[PDB]
Formats: sequence, C-alpha cells, structure tokens
Amino acid sequence: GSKTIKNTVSVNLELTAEEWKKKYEKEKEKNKALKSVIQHLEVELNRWRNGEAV
Amino acid sequence: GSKTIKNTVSVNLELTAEEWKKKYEKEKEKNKALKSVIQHLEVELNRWRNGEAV
Repeated sequence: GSKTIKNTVSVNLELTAEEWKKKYEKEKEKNKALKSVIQHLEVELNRWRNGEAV
Repeated sequence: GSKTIKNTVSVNLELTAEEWKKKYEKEKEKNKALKSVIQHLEVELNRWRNGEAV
C-alpha cells in the first residue's frame, strides 16, 4: 500500500439489460410498425391495381 | 434437509439483451431495407407516371 500513486481502474463489465430491455421494447415497436407499413404500401398497389372496393 | 424428495426449480428470470441485441440489430436491417423498398416501389409509379428521365 505504501509508495502507491494513482490506482488502476478496470473498465465496466456488461451493461444491464434494464437499458437494453427498454430500448429493445420500443425498438420492436418501430420495426413492427414499419413492417405493417411495408405490407400497407405493398397492399396499396395490389388493391389499386384492380381498384378493388373496400 | 431430511425427508426431501425432488427439489423445486424456479423459472428463468429475464433473457439477456445479448440475444435481443443481435436479433434487434439484424431486425432493424430487414425493416430498414424494406422501408427503402416501400419508397422505391412508390417512387417507381411517381417517376414512371411522367416517364421522368434519370
């Protein structure tokens, strides 16, 4: 302990999934909503191609 | 401890974001690429409607 200057500090281990869970949770919503959009836009051409009613 | 048969086991808590991160990472790529496609196909009609050059 004697004759010691500045103590070495180790880097953080693993980040808590608490943050990963929240980000992922909302993250899935974005992609999920986007997925529906993909089908939505693709549907547009499919229904507008023949002008299908409803 | 005496007179004990079969030990009760609790269910897993929360899954590690390690797996959620990898799946989400690639997941975003799929939706991201699909998003570009949506605009791509929608662009098609927009540019082909007037036969815009380039």
